[PDB]
Amino acid sequence: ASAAGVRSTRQRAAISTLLETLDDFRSAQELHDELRRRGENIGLTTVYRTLQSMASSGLVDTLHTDTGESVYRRCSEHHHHHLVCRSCGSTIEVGDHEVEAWAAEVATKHGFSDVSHTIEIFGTCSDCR
Amino acid sequence: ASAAGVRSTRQRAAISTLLETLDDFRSAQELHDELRRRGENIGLTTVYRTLQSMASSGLVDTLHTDTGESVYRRCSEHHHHHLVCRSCGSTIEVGDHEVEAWAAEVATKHGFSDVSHTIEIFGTCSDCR
Ligand SMILES: [Zn+2]
Ligand SMILES: [Zn+2]
Ligand SMILES: [Zn+2]
Ligand SMILES: [Zn+2]
Ligand SMILES: [Zn+2]
Ligand SMILES: [Zn+2]
Repeated sequence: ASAAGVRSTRQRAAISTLLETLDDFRSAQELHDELRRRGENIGLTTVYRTLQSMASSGLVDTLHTDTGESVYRRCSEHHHHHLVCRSCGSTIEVGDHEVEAWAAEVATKHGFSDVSHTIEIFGTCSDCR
Repeated sequence: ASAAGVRSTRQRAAISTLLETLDDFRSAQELHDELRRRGENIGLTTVYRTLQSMASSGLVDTLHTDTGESVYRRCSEHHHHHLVCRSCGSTIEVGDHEVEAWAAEVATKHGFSDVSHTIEIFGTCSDCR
């Protein structure tokens, strides 16, 4: 409620804030540890759960490292597109020099000004089977 | 009205029907001529106007040949994507072997089943400036 529900949203805001400052993918462990170093007192279970909400509402992007651990980043600022899981919303960052190249030339081919494009991929994720 | 508005929709239906049977891009002239050969009595102005409505509501796709003439086809049945004019809705067919290739591998890369994708391009057309 007021001791709990206001302290809850205050935790999330602290997680959100740490992300805005990080430029690279980080595990939930690494993110918990840096919050701790920064004076926060936020349990690892709460961190993992928050990053999951973020990773499936499209605020953070995710990857699975050769370990098995999920890593996270606030959406990347440099132009890219996303792969998304239909079932849980898990968002993965995707791109390509030579796809983005195709999309540009084909517009100026037919003589179009003010070009823009949307590329989206979807599927049922590994976890979701 | 009943002599006019019912005969009007009857004309469009005859144009729509000819398209369902043609597999290749054809000018408004060529399409008028074949309607005529098929027993219809539909003026060239009405044909040109119908194909324009179709070309910008997304029923036919369009191209501009080295002459300057617009050519038209009912949407192609083989998998492709579209370029579209923001201003008039002019729909042009676009595709690529090596774009479609990228989209598939990147999904089965991260271990996704039941893959699908949407690619859309947009811009202000040559006619529209
Ligand atoms: Zn992203
Ligand atoms: Zn792009
Ligand atoms: Zn999933
Ligand atoms: Zn088409
Ligand atoms: Zn495709
Ligand atoms: Zn236009």
